[PDB]
Amino acid sequence: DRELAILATAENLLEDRPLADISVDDLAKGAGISRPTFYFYFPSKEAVLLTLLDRVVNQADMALQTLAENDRENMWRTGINVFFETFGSHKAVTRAGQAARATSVEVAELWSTFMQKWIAYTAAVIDAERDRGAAPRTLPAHELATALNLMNERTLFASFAGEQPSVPEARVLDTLVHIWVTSIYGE
Amino acid sequence: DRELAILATAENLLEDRPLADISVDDLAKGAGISRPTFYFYFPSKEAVLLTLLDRVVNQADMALQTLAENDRENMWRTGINVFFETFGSHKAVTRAGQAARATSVEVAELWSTFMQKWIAYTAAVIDAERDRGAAPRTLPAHELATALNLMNERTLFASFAGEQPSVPEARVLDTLVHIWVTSIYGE
Ligand SMILES: CCOC(=O)Cc1nc(-c2ccc(C(=O)NCCC(F)(F)F)cc2)cs1
Ligand SMILES: CCOC(=O)Cc1nc(-c2ccc(C(=O)NCCC(F)(F)F)cc2)cs1
Repeated sequence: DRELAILATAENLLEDRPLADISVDDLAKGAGISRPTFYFYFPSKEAVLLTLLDRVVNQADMALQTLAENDRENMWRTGINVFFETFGSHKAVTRAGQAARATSVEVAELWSTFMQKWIAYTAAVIDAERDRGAAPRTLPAHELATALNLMNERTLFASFAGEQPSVPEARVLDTLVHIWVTSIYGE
Repeated sequence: DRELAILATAENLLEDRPLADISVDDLAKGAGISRPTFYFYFPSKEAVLLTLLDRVVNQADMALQTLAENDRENMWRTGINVFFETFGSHKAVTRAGQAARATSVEVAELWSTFMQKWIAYTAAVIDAERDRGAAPRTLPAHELATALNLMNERTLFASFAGEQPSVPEARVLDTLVHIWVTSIYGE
């Protein structure tokens, strides 16, 4: 209600400046409520960022669940694309959420929990490919999955933030798919 | 002289706690000098971290230069190992240096400059392998190099910091070598 207005305001202002340059007053005004009324919905502007991150992460996670319930290069591209499209459609929340991992235990634990879930799912699919005889038994599945997932995190987020260096955003999906498919099917 | 004593003290204390919990007084005492005498060597404790990072980065860079001046899987392992051994022998400087990228323009620009140099060198070697007919013309060399270099940054540093998730430090070199060799030589 007013909660959604606070979240939308925060996402809107995060496109213009860091969380340190947004005050509870900024969020309050944007949602058409007083400052004390803000504190009824959220204990802090940091709790607003945590909720936004939690929604984007859960949106990615549900999209990956949807794929899982329904050629091999395209299978991997469709999974990587969940993360490219989801985080890529919420760049300001991605950037601020990643920056808050340094200062918020709750942001670090949220990120850590979902990365563990996505790595376990990556490993399970590599194992299924190995059991069906399509992928060779090279590295331990979970170790290969961990490095591929951490590559995606750093490479996607560097591209979205226009970092130097970074893969251009128009080339990053193809770049990651090549490295996943060659490292999973290669010996 | 006293400069080396300040640097050693800072590296020693960074193993115990973050830069925010080290004062110019801590560094001063460790080097056997007063606080005003500290300010003769360094403008700030942040300048001390920048100098430590600059030495570790230059040590990696010179070790890679040494390899470059002198089987293909082992060639790649020896290059990746420069970064594993160099940053892995200076874990506290690695952790604090990476954290300071968020708050120091000079740390961000140092990191960015050397990453660009290592990516350009990675691309040049992939191109040489393609020109000699050993590697296939798949992705653009510089884009493949960028993603592999960013994978190494995130995966090495997560392993060194014992992050959850992370590849165990005893498995990370083999993990990265597999992903480099399969993605560079694979189609
Ligand atoms: C039978 C269906 O199989 C598939 O759909 C293919 C599959 N893809 C994944 C997958 C998991 C994580 C990431 C990723 O990018 N992690 C990093 C996330 C982050 F946000 F950090 F970038 C990319 C892909 C698992 S299985
Ligand atoms: C003829 C000689 O060829 C060789 O020696 C093999 C070669 N290896 C590299 C190489 C460059 C960067 C990194 C790396 O890990 N970057 C990331 C650095 C960071 F610190 F971020 F981890 C790893 C390997 C270039 S060419």
